[PDB]
Amino acid sequence: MSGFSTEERAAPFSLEYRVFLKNEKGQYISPFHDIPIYADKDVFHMVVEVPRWSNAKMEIATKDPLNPIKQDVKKGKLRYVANLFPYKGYIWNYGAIPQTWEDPGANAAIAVCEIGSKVCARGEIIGVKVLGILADWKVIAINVDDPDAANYNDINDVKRLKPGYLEATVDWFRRYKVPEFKDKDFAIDIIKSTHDHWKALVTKKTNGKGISCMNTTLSESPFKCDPDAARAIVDALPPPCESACTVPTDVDKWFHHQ
Repeated sequence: MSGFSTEERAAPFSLEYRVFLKNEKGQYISPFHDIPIYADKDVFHMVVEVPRWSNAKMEIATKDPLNPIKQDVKKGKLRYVANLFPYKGYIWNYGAIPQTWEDPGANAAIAVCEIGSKVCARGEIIGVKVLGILADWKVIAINVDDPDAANYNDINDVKRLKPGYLEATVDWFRRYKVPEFKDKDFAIDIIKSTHDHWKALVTKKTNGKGISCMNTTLSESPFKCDPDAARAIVDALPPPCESACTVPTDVDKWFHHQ
């Protein structure tokens, strides 16, 4: 049902690896700017950057042309989040709501923790029902196609039907760099504000702070570029490669809290 797909260049977990998005006509688009914020009435789009229980720290490249998903790097080394006991990797499908900007502000699209049972793929586009927000801002949402989605309509339903998950969400974000929740309407207000900031970004009303705003579908954006011309950004990179690189065994360490 998603009218989107990915084009993966170079092997996963290499320095060259990039994940580009494509619309239903096979045109390369930016997941940051070209995917509409809404998938349908009361349903937001979510770009999945990291599947639940994975470790590779991948995210929309805010400064690169067409903003592909790529892995974070510090000091020439590819980055992976730690396993914080008792968790394995990211405890939720994690990603961003497109066409939002936390104007500096984290200088990126607003982040979403998506709590449903399906493990989504990197670069998968889904629809989510917003349930709340943790304060930078972490939206709490559920895949609208979850078999149980109708039971979740505000933040207290998470407490009711997924006990412990909110406390673990806070615990994870708290311990994360060591090597409270507002409700649906509040969350939607915050999201709509970040969408307005994004509008100012892509119409060049405000300084972009190095964000790459090139897009291929926004007719009212001066950054819109010709789709065929923009295909060269992807075609110039190494071709898709099926064999992923090995993850360093170091990544499997559990970190315990004293």
